[PDB]
Amino acid sequence: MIVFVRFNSSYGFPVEVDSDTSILQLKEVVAKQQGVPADQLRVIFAGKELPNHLTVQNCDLEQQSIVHIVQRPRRR
Repeated sequence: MIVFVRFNSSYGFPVEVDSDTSILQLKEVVAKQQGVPADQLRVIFAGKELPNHLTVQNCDLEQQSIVHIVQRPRRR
């Protein structure tokens, strides 16, 4: 699958994932891109904040889903 990952942007970049990809691994893509620690990131999908240990097969993510990755803490 491709999942789109939107961080501090109007658009999400395409990420090749599979059924075994965890939310944590997904955060680490952004962590490494943006130089933010993964424990300061959160994944929001279709009004659910998804925890680190969930995998793609164990949540509602599917082909071409878009997730919004946000920073916590961050100055509002």
